[PDB]
Amino acid sequence: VPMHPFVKALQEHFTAHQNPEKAEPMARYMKNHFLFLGIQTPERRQLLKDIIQIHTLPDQKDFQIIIRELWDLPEREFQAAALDIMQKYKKHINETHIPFLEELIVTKSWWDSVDSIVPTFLGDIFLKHPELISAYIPKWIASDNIWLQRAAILFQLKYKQKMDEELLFWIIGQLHSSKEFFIQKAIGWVLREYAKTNPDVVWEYVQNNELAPLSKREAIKHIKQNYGINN
DNA sequence: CCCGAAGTCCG
DNA sequence: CGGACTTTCGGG
Ligand SMILES: Cc1cnc(N)c2[nH]cnc12
Repeated sequence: VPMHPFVKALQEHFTAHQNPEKAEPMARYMKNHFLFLGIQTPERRQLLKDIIQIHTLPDQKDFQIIIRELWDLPEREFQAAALDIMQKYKKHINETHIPFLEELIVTKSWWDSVDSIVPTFLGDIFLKHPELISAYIPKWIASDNIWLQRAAILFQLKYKQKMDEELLFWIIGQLHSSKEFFIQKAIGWVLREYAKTNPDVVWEYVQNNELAPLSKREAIKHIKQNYGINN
């Protein structure tokens, strides 16, 4: 069974505009975990738009198939394009897609893909179906996979006043001893971001609970101005 | 335009 | 460690 014609077309069109000179520093930026064609986002989005204009967006029955096929291609631009395409099918994504999204998180994993899946797609799903959080978050925290652990931390990133504070701090407490940069930094990020909504609670949390130095520093990057730095 | 959100380099 | 500074992306 051949690849979907939409994916074959995208592959051909992206490859025709590859830039090996840019691809080298792009690959180094991602610590050489991926091959790159060398196409940056504004052009990549236009090339995708070209293929949609010519071929039309594939029927929804093929949505997951298209995403997986792009996920399996070597160059990182194809996963970036897959995420652009998933945004176009956004109105069709629901709680039944959580395992599909899990699998994307733990394949071809790095911060660029995981941070584009978690606070947006998963965040939206768990906002609508909070009763399902406990069907996934404990497993993710207990996982060997740091990207699932990061997912547990960041799915609430954009919740603002809908933040479940008790949940947030419980998750952070479970992971606060991790020596993994991407976990320490995610804790810092979600605290920094939530501090834009409720700075008092974040300040109290970081002053009174154990965190990695990186996590605490990133959490209070802005709000330390509001409280001051004691002698 | 602006600002806020990985990377290298250097005490 | 944490500050100084980098490019790229998203959004106001
Ligand atoms: C994630 C992130 C944070 N700060 C910056 N200055 C960045 N530049 C590119 N990505 C960045």
